[PDB]
Amino acid sequence: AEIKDLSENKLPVIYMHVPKSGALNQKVVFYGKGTYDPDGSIAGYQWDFGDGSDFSSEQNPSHVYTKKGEYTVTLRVMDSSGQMSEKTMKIKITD
Ligand SMILES: [Ca+2]
Repeated sequence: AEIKDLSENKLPVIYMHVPKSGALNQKVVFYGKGTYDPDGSIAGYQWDFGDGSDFSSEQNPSHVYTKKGEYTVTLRVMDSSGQMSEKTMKIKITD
């Protein structure tokens, strides 16, 4: 069998569940569950909560937003070949 080039790698497919709404000062949970690599495995997650907080490396992070507003959440995922996909969602924080 010939060695297959890295350019043939299939990228990770992101499943990202961010609720449309959350409440000020209350824990919300986001889910990356189901994210998969069609020809390998998932090697890492990176969530940006959109509020200046440290990013999370968790699959399914909890977070508290401490001001009302709309936040863009970005999830980047790396597969077992070191290659990446990204998705975004918006959450609106109200009282
Ligand atoms: Ca792959």
